Amino acid sequence: TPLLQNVYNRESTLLNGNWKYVIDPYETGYRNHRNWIPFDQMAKPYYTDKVIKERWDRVEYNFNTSAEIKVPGDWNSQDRMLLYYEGSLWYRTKFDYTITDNNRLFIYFGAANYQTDVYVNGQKVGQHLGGFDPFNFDITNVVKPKDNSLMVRVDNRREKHRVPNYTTDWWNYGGITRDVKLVEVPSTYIQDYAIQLDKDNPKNIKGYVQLAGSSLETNVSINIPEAKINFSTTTDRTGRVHFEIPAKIKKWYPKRPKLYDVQIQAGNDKLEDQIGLRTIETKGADILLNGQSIFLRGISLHEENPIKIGRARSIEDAQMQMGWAKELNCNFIRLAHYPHNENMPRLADKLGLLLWEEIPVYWGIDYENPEAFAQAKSQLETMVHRDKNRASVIVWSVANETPDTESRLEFLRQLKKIAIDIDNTRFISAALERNEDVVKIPDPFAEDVDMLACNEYIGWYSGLPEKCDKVTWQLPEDKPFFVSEFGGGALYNHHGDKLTRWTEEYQEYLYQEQIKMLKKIPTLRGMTPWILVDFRSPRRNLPIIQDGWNRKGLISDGGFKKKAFHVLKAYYDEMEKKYNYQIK
Amino acid sequence: TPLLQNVYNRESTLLNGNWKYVIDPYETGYRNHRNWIPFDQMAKPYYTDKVIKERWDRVEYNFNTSAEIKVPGDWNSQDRMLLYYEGSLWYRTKFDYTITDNNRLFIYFGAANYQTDVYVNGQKVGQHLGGFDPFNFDITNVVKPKDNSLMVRVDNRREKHRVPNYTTDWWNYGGITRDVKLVEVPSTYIQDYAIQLDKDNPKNIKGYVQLAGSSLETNVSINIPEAKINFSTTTDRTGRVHFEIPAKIKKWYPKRPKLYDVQIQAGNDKLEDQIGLRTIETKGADILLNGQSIFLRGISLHEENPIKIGRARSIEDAQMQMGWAKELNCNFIRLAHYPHNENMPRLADKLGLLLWEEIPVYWGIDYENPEAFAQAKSQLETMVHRDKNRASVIVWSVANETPDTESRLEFLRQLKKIAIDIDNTRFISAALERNEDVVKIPDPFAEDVDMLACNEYIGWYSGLPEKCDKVTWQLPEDKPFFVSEFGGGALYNHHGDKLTRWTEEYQEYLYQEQIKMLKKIPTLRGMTPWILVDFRSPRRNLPIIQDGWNRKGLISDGGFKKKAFHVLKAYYDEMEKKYNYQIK
Ligand SMILES: O=C(O)[C@H]1O[C@@H](O)[C@H](O)[C@@H](O)[C@H]1O
Ligand SMILES: O=C(O)[C@H]1O[C@@H](O)[C@H](O)[C@@H](O)[C@H]1O
Ligand SMILES: [Cl-]
Ligand SMILES: [Cl-]
Repeated sequence: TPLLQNVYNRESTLLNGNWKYVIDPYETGYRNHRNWIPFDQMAKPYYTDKVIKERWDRVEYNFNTSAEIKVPGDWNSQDRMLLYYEGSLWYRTKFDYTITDNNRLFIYFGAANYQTDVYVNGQKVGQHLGGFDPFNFDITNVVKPKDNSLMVRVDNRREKHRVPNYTTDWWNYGGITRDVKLVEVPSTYIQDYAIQLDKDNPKNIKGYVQLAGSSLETNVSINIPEAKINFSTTTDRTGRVHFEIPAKIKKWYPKRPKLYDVQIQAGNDKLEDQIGLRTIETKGADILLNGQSIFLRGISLHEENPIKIGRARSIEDAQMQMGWAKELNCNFIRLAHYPHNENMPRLADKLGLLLWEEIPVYWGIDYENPEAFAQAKSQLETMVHRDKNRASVIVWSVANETPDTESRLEFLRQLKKIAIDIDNTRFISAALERNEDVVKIPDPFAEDVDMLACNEYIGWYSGLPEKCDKVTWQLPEDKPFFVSEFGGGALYNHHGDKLTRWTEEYQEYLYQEQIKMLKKIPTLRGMTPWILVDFRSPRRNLPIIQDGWNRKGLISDGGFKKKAFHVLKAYYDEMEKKYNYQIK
Repeated sequence: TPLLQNVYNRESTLLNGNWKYVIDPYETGYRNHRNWIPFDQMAKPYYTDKVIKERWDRVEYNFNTSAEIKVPGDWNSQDRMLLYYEGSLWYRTKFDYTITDNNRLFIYFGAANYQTDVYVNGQKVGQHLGGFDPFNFDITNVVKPKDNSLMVRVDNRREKHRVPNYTTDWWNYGGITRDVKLVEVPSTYIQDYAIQLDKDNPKNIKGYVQLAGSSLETNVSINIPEAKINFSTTTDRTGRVHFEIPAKIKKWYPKRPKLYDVQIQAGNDKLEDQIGLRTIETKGADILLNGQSIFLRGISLHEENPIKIGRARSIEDAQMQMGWAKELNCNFIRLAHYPHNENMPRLADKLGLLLWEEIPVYWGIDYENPEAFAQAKSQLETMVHRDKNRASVIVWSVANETPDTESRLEFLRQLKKIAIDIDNTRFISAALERNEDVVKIPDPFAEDVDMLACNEYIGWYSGLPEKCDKVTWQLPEDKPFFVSEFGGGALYNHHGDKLTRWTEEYQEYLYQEQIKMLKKIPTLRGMTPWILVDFRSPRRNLPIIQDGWNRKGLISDGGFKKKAFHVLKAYYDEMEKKYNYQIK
């Protein structure tokens, strides 16, 4: 079912709360135990949610008497038992709901990692693959006024074909990780819409409205009152209409993040949105936001709440993380290795932070495998579609650290085309790697990126920090350069000499030398050092230092600033001063 | 590396204790994170057991500072965090050993589930696939006098090609589940031997001795002093010699379990064994022990200590389980779906219990895959080799509840042949299923088995207990019949009506009706009901009743007898009087 645009501003019934759950490692409730075939495909299935009729009946499950779990949130941080659980878990709740007239009822999931199978009243309504991207199912025909069984199975088992697959550098947080809600919409409804400036013609707002449901030929209006902008017309059999409409509109900037109130209407459906308007482009080496030359003073960030040691999901998380970005004097954030919860780009639109958004194409994805390609494709489609009206987002990242194979090159070129054909307003990137005295990027996919993005750990994985000053970068003169990652591990309040690895002083030294090395590159235009805050990864098993944390944060797991924070902040204060500009 | 016979009686240095450990879900320590290839085949590898030399070096592990774990034991029962852990884990210890003269040093593992990779001083010494069968590696050339690093990786992740694979009805207990020890033997050592009554002429003892090492041509003696036997011979260049010694010998019977002290001696190597001498055979429908017709008053049993909720492993565990089998008036135990620890058959030798021993070819094994075959084969070979000198053991079981396909049938027939070529002296069987008024066993593999064993759950999975009496079994008049499983679930001290499922009264009633059904079958010569004591299974998810336990125990998880126990015992008291034999 296509993603409903801007469910963020529709009226919802949250299903959040305490649900029933069963841990099911051998998939006893999903699969025939003898032939491994899902029950879906042919009492026993846990999704029928039966109880006994008579005292001599046998049912080896009972959601009514099962343990409870909080929704939303990762299961891992909810019990020591679930910390390392990689596998399948049944969530069950009940709700009453009477649909008005001939409206449609959707269930909308902000995210759930990794495979989700959803059942209403013992009837399958949908499946989703991808751990971080939203999804919704029309459940209209399968509900009843009282006592609805809602069964959602989430499976986070690592599998060859999944994106990501066997290893990443972050914790496998399983379960329903973001809000779950019912959404009631008219028999015909606004399904999708793009309302952004034309990259070929910034005088015009260019986009479309896509209707869905019972009768798709109806009247559609887009109203931007404060701009005196109006468009209205008829839809045809397709429910789709394109428009190129001109806009005295005040443009969106970090320092001045103007959001226009927008009204989207079709038949009986009314929908309000907050949309900022701006152009992002390349002019040789320069990055131009609305014709003005900018520098991206950025930081990398995982979707994690380190005080909770679990998945971030809320507007409160979004405020705390962005308040830290602002103490660091950032105008930009590189978000995780996956789509974060929609509060991030929504709050970034309001506060004036530019964004980079990424799908988990990470390391050894099975590039030759149609199935893997299909999962990477639906995650990117879902991500670009969700956020294509967000002024804050200026980069879609398609891959991070991928092998230089023919298999791989075609995969990334195909993903580029999928992103471009939905949205052509933003930069297409991929976080790449270098090649070694002097540093080149011969990556053929570097021809295909609007902003040349590289990861590099010269002070940390390759040589000690004195190597940074010895190094000369060799780069195309006609394209912005961007460092999508550099940094170093340090345990907060572990102090010593600057050559003692894992001390704050070593990380401080590394950032100093790293900033001196990058300041020599004339085409440098931004960086998202790794990372703003320590985050969980099961690849980081040094006792006392790591204990399952990646320690490359500028901020500790407790929320305490390390010495390196002040090195980067001071450089960013300097870059703010240099690229300081006057708004029209 | 061939299994050392009768290490049970050889002098060993136990490596049991507290070991260092790291949980490693993404196999960070074992495989390259980019291409997934094991470091083994090409600092990073956890098995190099490195520490930093200077303070600027980087090593993202340190076993010296890592958390500690009890060896032996399953990991799941040692911490709530490990209960559902399915994956790889690193165990690490250190040891000093001076080998005397030109002797060899073996490390011996009673079991580790599922895949063990073993390293000494950063050198790979061996791999083992199979979760319940012992294995030993020659480490002579790789140890030093002091401060040896011993690194033991164990992975219990469920995989398609493994035996067992995706699901069973018992808990995936990972780790070093039995004693680990060092066994020093001379440069020429007794590797293997068989010593059993000649089935075809019980006046004689038949067998072979297999020597291994530097000089294979030497004197070999076998003394059985009490029996007046002082056999002596020489070996050829192969070290393998066959023999036919007359017997004066008091034969082994459950009611009189006579074991002989045996000394096997070759060059400087000397081994004591305790061996019982008996014949087991079939005459049409009759089971003949030393030519006396017997009945197998049995119970099924998993290798689990219910008080610990963890894996059974010790002589103390054996004493408890078999104490309970003796209270039930058993002369027979069906051991689980895997080889139990070697204390079971050795104590079964001492106390006079006969035993069925099994490999986990169980449900949907990948019967077309040669890898899966190889892994079933190596477990079968190991089991038969370990226990072929135990009088208690009379059945090798090759399968439990496997699908009637052509691949499975060839798979089981190959297994039977492999078993026969090592040991032809015991019954070959498998747990088969009925077909349904009248009950037949059309399984083509029924023709291949010395004892026809059927699992059936008529009063429980198929019908209510009243069905037992309505049903008529049609079986060969030719071959002894065996009920390898029947039973029902019941929560200890949950009481009510005999038609209230999960009560003790329902179980009592099912046992009464089931016993009345089987007493009618003239070819019936034994049964091992499912099961002696409640055991853990993640397939059993019924809150209040199950809570992760299979509840078909005749004994509760706390060790309390349910009513159904007193029914089987009274039936076994009857069968004891009806099959009364006088030993000559
Ligand atoms: O080395 C590092 O610290 C980082 O490199 C990145 O590519 C990866 O996304 C991170 O999660 C982390 O592994
Ligand atoms: O249904 C039952 O109780 C039993 O069936 C057996 O074949 C299986 O091996 C047992 O572990 C148990 O599941
Ligand atoms: Cl780190
Ligand atoms: Cl049960």
